[PDB]
Amino acid sequence: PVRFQEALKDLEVLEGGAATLRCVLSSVAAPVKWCYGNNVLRPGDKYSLRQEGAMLELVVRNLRPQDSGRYSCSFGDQTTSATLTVTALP
Repeated sequence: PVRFQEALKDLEVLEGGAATLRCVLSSVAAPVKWCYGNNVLRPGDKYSLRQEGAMLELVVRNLRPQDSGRYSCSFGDQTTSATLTVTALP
């Protein structure tokens, strides 16, 4: 049964950049679901959902302070979660 072998990590990123949230599955499986709080994310201009084998990646583009908070990744019954902190640009 597929598990998150490597959990999501808490990150701190500057405003305006791109945040890359990464985790790893115990085998190559799909599809995974990404969430911000309890909201399931849709691939679009804001979020890019990427997969490279067992490596999973969420790109949060055009980072604003409102994009900060808890993100999660889920597959079947398994979940992993971390927080994104956004730091204001000088």
